[PDB]
Amino acid sequence: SPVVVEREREEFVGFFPQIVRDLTEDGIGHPEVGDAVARLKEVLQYNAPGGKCNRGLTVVAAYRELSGPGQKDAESLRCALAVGWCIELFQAFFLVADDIMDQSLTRRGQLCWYKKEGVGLDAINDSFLLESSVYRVLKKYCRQRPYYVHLLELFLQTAYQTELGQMLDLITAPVSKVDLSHFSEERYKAIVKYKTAFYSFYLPVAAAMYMVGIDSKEEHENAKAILLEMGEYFQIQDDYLDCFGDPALTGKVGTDIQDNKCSWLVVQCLQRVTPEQRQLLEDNYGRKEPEKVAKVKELYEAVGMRAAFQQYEESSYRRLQELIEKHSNRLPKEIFLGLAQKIYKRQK
Amino acid sequence: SPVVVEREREEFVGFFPQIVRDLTEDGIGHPEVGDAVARLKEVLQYNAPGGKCNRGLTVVAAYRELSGPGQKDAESLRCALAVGWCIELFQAFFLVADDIMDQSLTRRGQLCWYKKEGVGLDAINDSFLLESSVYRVLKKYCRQRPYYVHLLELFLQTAYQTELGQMLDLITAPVSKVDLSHFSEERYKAIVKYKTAFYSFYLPVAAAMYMVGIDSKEEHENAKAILLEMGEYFQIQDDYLDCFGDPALTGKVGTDIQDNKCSWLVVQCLQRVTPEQRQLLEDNYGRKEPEKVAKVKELYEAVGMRAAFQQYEESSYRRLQELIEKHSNRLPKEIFLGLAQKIYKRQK
Repeated sequence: SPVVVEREREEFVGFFPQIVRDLTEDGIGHPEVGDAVARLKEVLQYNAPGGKCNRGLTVVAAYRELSGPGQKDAESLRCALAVGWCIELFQAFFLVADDIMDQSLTRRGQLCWYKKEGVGLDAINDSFLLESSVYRVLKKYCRQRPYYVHLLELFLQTAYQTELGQMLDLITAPVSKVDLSHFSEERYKAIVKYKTAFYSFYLPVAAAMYMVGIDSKEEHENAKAILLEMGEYFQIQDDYLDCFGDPALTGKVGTDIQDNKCSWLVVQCLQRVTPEQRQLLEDNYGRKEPEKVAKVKELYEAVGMRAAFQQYEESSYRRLQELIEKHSNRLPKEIFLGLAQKIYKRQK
Repeated sequence: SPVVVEREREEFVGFFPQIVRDLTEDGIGHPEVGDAVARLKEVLQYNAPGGKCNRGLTVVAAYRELSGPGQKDAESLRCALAVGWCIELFQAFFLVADDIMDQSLTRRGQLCWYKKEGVGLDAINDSFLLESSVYRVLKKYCRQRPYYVHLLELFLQTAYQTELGQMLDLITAPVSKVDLSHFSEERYKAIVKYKTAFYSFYLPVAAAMYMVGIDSKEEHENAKAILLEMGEYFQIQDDYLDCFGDPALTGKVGTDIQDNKCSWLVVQCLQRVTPEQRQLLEDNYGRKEPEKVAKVKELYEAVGMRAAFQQYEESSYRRLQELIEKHSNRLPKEIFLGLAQKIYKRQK
């Protein structure tokens, strides 16, 4: 219920002051490295607390739906919350580094960190530091737990997978020639998977699983079978709802074609296009100019993307049902249903 | 003997082709992320193999001097070598990121990675990737070892400590006003410790210790008692031997005052200087111009740094002997003697 959902969110949110105290409390005042950590508190507070928390909040909902009454105590719930904030700091480090190699300007409604005065290129070393924080929170809360080295391995691994997709991106979509010869089905897909699906959907629940003992390669692979899918439908949606939706929205609210973004639509346009339009596309798609931009959107609409999306998301929420009823044998199906509910509802 | 020493080095060196095969062999050809890893091989080969290897080679010498005859087999020696290459990749990741936030040009006699064409700002994400490699080599060689989670914790920790000193640096020494009000004794010291001593001296042997079972907080703290010291004398030396030594040398061979580098000498000059010289120092020290540079070196020599260094390194190799005979009770003293030998021999 909203009563419950809302309640859970506020519980997580109000924990961040605690986390900050965990990462810095003692660094501060240390007669050698005190100022360094003194500044860390600021990096922490400036970049970490921000989104809906939907990622870290998934851990909490998952362990809740998975633990038996013998493991729903204060000391165990707080580790649920703390490992939830670890996903959030997992995102904050990638984001900070992301912006810099993008020369971005705004994030979470504020000015990117590196763009801040005094900062700039130091932001790289603070990207390293937030990441160093994912593991110090794990160690504070779970070092004396049978599941520890599992979480440790999960994080250092998903961090490797997102880093891989992050580089598939930095390659595929380069300003230079911009190139539309690369924006293809399997490469777009391959980017959504590593760069996003992994740490966004599998990682959260996967950490809930390891916490209630479930470490079987089979059940974990049954988790990848469907989270890696909602991770797809989520990105497609958060790409379609970009130009083609406005009436109530949030996130990277605005639009971005100024950046040569290998999005769904693009791959879909090139997919079903004529030589003239193809040339038009590789001529108007890729720059901040009211002119060329809207001509790209005219073409997408001229081609038939409003249809392409529907028949897809119309089949997506179906495949998912068949991927659940076929993969949620041990794991409580309610976990995915509840997750899907926050996702499967597009805007035209 | 040179016969032995030399032999050990070649054994380590010739292992890198193996390591590369460990990190990429399978990534290559994978129909989703193949090109990403295909490029990883290049980041690996371009930035990792380079120095004397003196860091990773310390692991090997240490485990050799510490293991009993029951643990000197192929399968155990190769983990010595592999964990040695993990220190090397620990350095390569910090270096790549270092250069970028310094806008450096040359490293290891070649052009910094980011300066390479096509590269540039992608270099950040490749700094993340080399680091992701320190943990995938640990997992390949030590995942089924009682010492594993100890090494894992050691690395994620020293990585946090160097990152802390790295930021003390980026603060203390800023171009802006350059500032000589910061270049002080305890802040210089505090930078050598975290930014360098830790992963350069303690980290290597510390990993040799965990491998032969020695995990006692007391013996480890007796290791920090003296490695953190040679880590000091090493940096002081590699700061003195900069302007004041040439007749046979290696490393950051050249000189660098063009960069406002919080080096030993500077702190030492400001230490014993007159108002005029102080102003001169904060006027001539900090830019690439044959003029001002040599006037800074004239002042250092005018003040008396050639003396300041001697009486120090003259007391250094003494304190060390007293820090050994007082801290090498369980641990074989020969380990530090052998290390000191590659260090304690300055050039005037």
